[PDB]
Amino acid sequence: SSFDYNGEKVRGVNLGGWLVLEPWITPSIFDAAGAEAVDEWSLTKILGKEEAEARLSAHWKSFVSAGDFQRMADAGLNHVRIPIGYWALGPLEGDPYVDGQLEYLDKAVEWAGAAGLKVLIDLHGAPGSQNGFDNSGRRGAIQWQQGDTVEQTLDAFDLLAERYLGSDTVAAIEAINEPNIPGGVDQGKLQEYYGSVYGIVNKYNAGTSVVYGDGFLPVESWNGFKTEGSKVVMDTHHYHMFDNGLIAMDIDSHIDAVCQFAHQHLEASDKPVIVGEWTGAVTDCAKYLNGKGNGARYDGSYAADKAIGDCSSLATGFVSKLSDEERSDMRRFIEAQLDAFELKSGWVFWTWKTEGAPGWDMSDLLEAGVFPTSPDDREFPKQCHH
Ligand SMILES: OC[C@H]1O[C@@H](O[C@H]2[C@H](O)[C@@H](O)[C@H](O)O[C@@H]2CO)[C@H](O)[C@@H](O)[C@@H]1O
Ligand SMILES: OC[C@H]1O[C@@H](O)[C@H](O)[C@@H](O)[C@@H]1O
Ligand SMILES: OC[C@H]1O[C@@H](O)[C@H](O)[C@@H](O)[C@@H]1O
Ligand code: NA
Repeated sequence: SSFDYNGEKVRGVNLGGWLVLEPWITPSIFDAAGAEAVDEWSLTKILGKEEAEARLSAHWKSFVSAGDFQRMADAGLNHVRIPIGYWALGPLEGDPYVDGQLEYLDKAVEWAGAAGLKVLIDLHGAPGSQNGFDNSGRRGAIQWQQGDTVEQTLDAFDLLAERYLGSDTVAAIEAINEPNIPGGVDQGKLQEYYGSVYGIVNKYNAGTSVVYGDGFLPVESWNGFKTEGSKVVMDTHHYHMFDNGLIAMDIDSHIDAVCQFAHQHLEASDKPVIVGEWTGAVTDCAKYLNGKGNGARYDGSYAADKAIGDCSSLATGFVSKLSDEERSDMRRFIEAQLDAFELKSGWVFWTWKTEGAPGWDMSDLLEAGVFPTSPDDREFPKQCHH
């Protein structure tokens, strides 16, 4: 009942890199700490607790203001998805992580409310790492579900729910970002964690929707699990640069793949489905996207046999430096995604703000006239239909 996921379209952005730092979103912060600083875990460990609190709190305070939220509303959005790590609820004994993020999430909920936006809180990192990505807090291993990690996840989730779910601004809360089933996360144990998260949400505020990631399975494979109308929302992430088939496509083929995704997957789900992450980029050229120290599929330097093209132009900077045809093709890709993802329950762009990652930065694309500001703001014919 906070938001009608069944009947109204989500139009959102992510605050990636804010309360869970990521090297590609703020490379300057990781590069200032040297070559071993490759994720939030290693960054805080290298700085130590005092200096980590100093540097990360300067970022938490400067990266987001009420003005960000006002600009999001002025762009036609109704949602903001906010990643937070388990360590924001108190680092475990021995973790290098610092806390303090809750003070800033508290401001976001107030600022979102003032701007007329809903907040979707996203538990983006779990003890042991649910995916092995740097964006979980610690790259290189999937240890979530070993030891007491799941109980520790539920302890953190419970504190987070207590603090926030009583606000009607917090319309929805996500169990865990990108639990990596193909990477070894056990689906049966994930479903048990999902059931416990639902129980937590309904202890405090039945009006708040529960959001479940598809775990990289087809989102329609979750049919028959917690099917409850507006109450339970699936979150699928749609990207064209992490797959060696999609990354080889031309712009027309990219647009075809987006419509095919909406028809085969979004329209096949028995629940509301948000595309809770997607972007304007069609390459993996952004500096450190595959991890600090790692290259790109697109130029043959990461997980690849051959270069498709060169990453010099798309690694860094802002879209004003590209050609008119490059900006035009990026907008065609974005409009196709807006229209395809609104066939089902809507969308949440990744991400609001970067240090310059062409096609990834909504605040950049909006100002450049690349990102549409309403469903009627279209420069190209509608590319996907019912
Ligand atoms: O999209 C699934 C795919 O991801 C690979 O990890 C990515 C991760 O998804 C991305 O979010 C992060 O920024 O970079 C890494 C490396 O590209 C993963 O290694 C694959 O096994 C998986 O198929
Ligand atoms: O690496 C690109 C993006 O991929 C998504 O799968 C993750 O949830 C983000 O945290 C990340 O920034
Ligand atoms: O690499 C991740 C991608 O792989 C494809 O199988 C899916 O269609 C996308 O939705 C997903 O983002
Ligand atoms: Na709520």
